[PDB]
Amino acid sequence: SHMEAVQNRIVEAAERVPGVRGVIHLRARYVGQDIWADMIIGVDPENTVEQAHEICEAVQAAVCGKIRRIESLDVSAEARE
Amino acid sequence: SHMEAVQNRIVEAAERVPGVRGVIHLRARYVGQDIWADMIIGVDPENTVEQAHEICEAVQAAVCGKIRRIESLDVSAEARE
Repeated sequence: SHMEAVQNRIVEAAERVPGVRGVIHLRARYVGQDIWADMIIGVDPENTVEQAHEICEAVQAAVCGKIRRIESLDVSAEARE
Repeated sequence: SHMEAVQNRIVEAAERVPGVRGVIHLRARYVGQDIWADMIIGVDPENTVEQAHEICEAVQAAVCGKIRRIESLDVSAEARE
């Protein structure tokens, strides 16, 4: 439920970035006191690949900016809805 | 620095509420795993007392909404600038 709290913050942070259509997948693990995480976000299927890349970079900045204990975050995208 | 992280989140959360002119004072302590906190915010001296009360209630909701481990938060206001 400690990890629940952190994963909740990650999802909420990702969801507040323009162009995110949900968090499809989030795997977060402690490496010592640090979090390493891999994330898949949904995006508009009609976004370009370049736009999807930009959204991913924005999520990475947003999430890392808000959740200081994260020391690695890999964000990919999939078409949603 | 664990407590540093939580106090940083409290200040940032308070500062993002309309009408907050800085956090003047923040005393936060662990009661078990929970945080109990007392906060003074700055507000516009020309706000009414009722407006200051509203800002305080907004800060309380914002901070408690964002920082789940807080189980008590008392917010007062003082004139700033």
